[PDB]
Amino acid sequence: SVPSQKTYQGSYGFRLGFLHSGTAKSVTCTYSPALNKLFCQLAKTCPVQLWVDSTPPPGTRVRAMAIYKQSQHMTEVVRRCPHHERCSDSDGLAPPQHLIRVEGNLRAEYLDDRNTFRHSVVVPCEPPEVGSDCTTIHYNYMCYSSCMGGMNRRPILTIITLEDSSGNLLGRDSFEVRVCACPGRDRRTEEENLRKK
Ligand SMILES: O=C(O)c1cc(I)c(-n2cc(F)c(F)c2)c(I)c1O
Ligand SMILES: [Zn+2]
Repeated sequence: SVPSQKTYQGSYGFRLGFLHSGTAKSVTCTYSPALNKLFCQLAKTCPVQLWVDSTPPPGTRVRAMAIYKQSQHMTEVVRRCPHHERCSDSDGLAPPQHLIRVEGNLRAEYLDDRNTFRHSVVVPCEPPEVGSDCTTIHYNYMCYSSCMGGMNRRPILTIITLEDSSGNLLGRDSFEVRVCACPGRDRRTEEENLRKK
């Protein structure tokens, strides 16, 4: 089984947005539009904006899930490596095996799928604060892309789904993720490789 990654705005015009954080050596999270790829440091805040054209019903939720990007690995569950799943860095809510956490939301729920064994984290949709035009979720990625015995240098993508109260699909978007020590340099490197190619 493999979750769909097809971009789908749906009835509410759902799509993601990312800040413009630049590529300085010191940056902890930065998004490349040209690569549709987020680069971030281990366990650091990753702001992801949610945008809609119209308001979804009460009880709508937003779920995040990681899959391997390469087809020959896509059936493998993305999980934390043998070291990080045992490092007792729990926040009291996320299971220690889950790669993706939501930061600072006590309503986050973590799912181990009973049939696929895949991990996901889902939060209730809330309207923007007064004066804002979108809602931001803060994610953390809890292993490096390079972690031996886990991602092991394989690229992943995060799939963000808008769901109704039963879990039915209302919208979908996605982005590649690299968790690395120097997101600014790696974004510059990969963007240059893309330009030369
Ligand atoms: O303008 C509004 O009234 C409005 C209401 C909602 I509920 C959301 N919303 C929150 C999410 F997590 C999500 F996926 C969509 C947004 I973004 C809005 O702009
Ligand atoms: Zn790890």
